[PDB]
Formats: sequence, C-alpha cells, structure tokens
Amino acid sequence: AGVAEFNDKGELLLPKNYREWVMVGTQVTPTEIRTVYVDPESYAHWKKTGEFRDGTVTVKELVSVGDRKGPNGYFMGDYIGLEASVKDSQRFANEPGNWAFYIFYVPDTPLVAAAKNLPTAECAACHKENAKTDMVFTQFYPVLRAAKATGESGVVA
Amino acid sequence: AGVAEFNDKGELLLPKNYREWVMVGTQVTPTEIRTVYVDPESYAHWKKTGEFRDGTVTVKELVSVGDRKGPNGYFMGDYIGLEASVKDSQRFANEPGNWAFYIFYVPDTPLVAAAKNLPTAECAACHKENAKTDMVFTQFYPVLRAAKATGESGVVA
Ligand code: HEC
Ligand code: HEC
Repeated sequence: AGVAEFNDKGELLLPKNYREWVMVGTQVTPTEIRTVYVDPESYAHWKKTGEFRDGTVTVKELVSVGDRKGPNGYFMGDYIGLEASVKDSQRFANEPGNWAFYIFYVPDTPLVAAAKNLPTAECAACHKENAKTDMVFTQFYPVLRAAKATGESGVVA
Repeated sequence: AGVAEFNDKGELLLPKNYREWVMVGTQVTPTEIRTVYVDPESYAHWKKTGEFRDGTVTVKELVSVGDRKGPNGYFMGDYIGLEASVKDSQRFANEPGNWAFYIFYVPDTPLVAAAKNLPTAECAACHKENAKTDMVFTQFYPVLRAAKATGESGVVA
C-alpha cells in the first residue's frame, strides 16, 4: 500500500529521502532536537480525511544542538538517531493499532540498513497510552492540525 | 523562473502550501522556534549543484513554544510570523545577490496577502554580511549540508 520497503525477512529498509517528506513538528529536549516527517502521500490523505491511511510511514530524526552567537540561538547540529513507525493493517495485523516501531540508530546502537519491529513494551505501549491520534503524538504537530482543521499547508490571508 | 508569484504591483503573494516544501533547518531562541523551507525544485537543484538557482524561494515560519510534561520537552506552539526571501537576477537585478526579503506577519504587524520587498538595512544587510552561502544561513541548515556534500536527503547505511 504505502511507501515502506521491507527486505525478505520482513525488516524495514531505511526510508529514502525522508527529509523531503512533510515535516509535521519539531521538538526540543532541555540537549536534543527531534524532527518528525510523514510521507507525502499519507500527508495528502491526512489533509483530506484527518486520518492516517493504511501504509502511513512516520520518521523521527534526532539531532544534537548547535549554539549560535549573534549576529543568540540554537540550531540543528549533528545527526545522532533515527526512528520510524509504519501502519499496515495486513502486515501488522497483530500489533496495537497495526503500527510497527523501529530504531535505525541512536546514541550508540550503530546504524542498520534494515530494522526489526520492536516489542510493544519498548515503543507501542507509550504511544497507544498517550498519543492523541491513532498512536501518533499529533497533539504536538501543528502542521497536521492546520491541515486537518482547514485543509491548508500554510497560513492563508 | 521559480515558484514565486507576484501581483500586478510587484508584491510577493503568500506562498501556497510551503509547509510541504523541504524543511532545511529549525532554530530555537532562548521563546521561539523557527522553521526554514526551500521550495522543492530549488532544493533539487541544490542537491545537484550546491547552488541556489535563479527563482529560489525560502520561507521562515515563526512559532511560539509549547511545553510538554511527560510521558519533558518543548514543541511548536502557535504560528506567530512568516518571512520569505526570493532570488531573481532579473526582477531583483538591483538588490544585493539579487535577493528580495519580505515579512508577511510578525508579532503584531497583521498578516498581508501580499508583501513589499524590504530595504537592505532592514534585512539583506545582515544576510550578506553574515550568511555562509549566497545570503542564506546554510551554516545552520544540516539538511542542505548533507544534500550538497553527498547528494542525499537522509542517512544512508
Ligand atoms: C515521538 C516518536 C515518533 C514520531 C511519530 C509519532 O508517533 O508521534 C516516532 C516514529 C517514535 N517516537 Fe516515541 N514519542 C513519544 C512522544 C511524547 C513523542 C513526540 C514528542 C517528542 O518527540 O518530544 C514521540 C513517546 C514515547 C515514549 C514515552 C515513555 C516511549 C517509550 C517511546 N516514545 C518509544 C519509542 C520507540 C521505541 C524505541 C520508537 C521507535 C518510537 N518511540 C518512535
Ligand atoms: C533567517 C532568515 C531566513 C531563512 C533563510 C536564510 O536566509 O537563512 C529568512 C528568509 C529571513 N531570515 Fe534573517 N536570519 C538571520 C539568521 C542568523 C537566520 C538563521 C538563524 C535563525 O533563524 O535563528 C535568519 C539574521 C538576520 C539579521 C541579523 C541582525 C537580520 C537583521 C535579519 N536576519 C533580517 C531579516 C528580515 C528583515 C525583516 C527578513 C525578511 C529575514 N531576515 C528573512
């Protein structure tokens, strides 16, 4: 259905060019910035329906923080991690909300080309317990809010 | 050439669906988060050349900061401002680097549907004095760095 690619053993392959996807929110930990992307076709469907289609892929990219002085602030430093989630009613028929969760790398677990779906206690439990909308933390993603509430991807006069 | 649209009097119209463009960096002021977008065709050209094509449009979107407690962090709150820049060797033949700068709204100047190019002392002066690359602060935008240095829009194994 969606953009997710899996190898023969069912592991999720590193999404390609996900930084060209739709950035839906950015968060800061008071040390790290996190950037969240939704693949463009799933975002288009969201705009029309306020729902995550079957096949939806999200990516959370982790960065350290750079310090700017003049001409003061913080900015995205080095890439230090990458997580993803994939919704698939068929492939993940037996997972909560049909979502699978993945780590490609974090402060040292080295990068893998392909990732295995993680146990529910590790990832899905928190999401299904706390996320506003279908196991995604849309309460923190104002791009999605404006898209769902108004069909827009930007301010309109 | 590019995606910029101008009205009859030469004012820049609010870009449409710019939140679907390529987010190249996010910055935090220690109070505000700023999100920076480059239109997809100009980003594609950047990937191939490490240069900003004639017609390049950038957008800087300003947000207040929300506070997350559990299950601690900061996230993008309310939209509070929007600036843009446009490179055009023909239309802005007489501007530094051929870039024009714009405010659509900020903490109260109300939103305009169309914006007039701002004086160089107000905007272009700082950019041309301090920005790393052709009046854009690419020193702070790691998406562009990885795209220029490696042709990639994401981590590759
Ligand atoms: C962000 C996240 C995302 C982005 C998409 C989404 O579902 O919102 C993914 C793909 C992911 N994480 Fe999850 N996570 C939590 C919260 C509050 C946010 C948004 C706020 C922010 O980024 O600052 C998330 C919450 C939690 C959590 C609470 C105790 C747990 C244990 C996890 N997340 C665990 C995981 C994963 C296990 C390694 C994993 C692959 C995640 N999250 C993916
Ligand atoms: C960010 C900005 C952007 C994003 C594209 C880019 O050229 O990098 C635009 C379109 C824009 N501003 Fe500029 N600005 C400055 C810096 C350091 C950054 C990136 C870091 C961050 O966001 O935290 C910018 C610097 C300055 C500055 C230094 C004294 C001045 C006076 C300005 N900027 C002024 C303006 C504008 C006048 C109202 C205007 C429309 C801008 N910037 C647009």
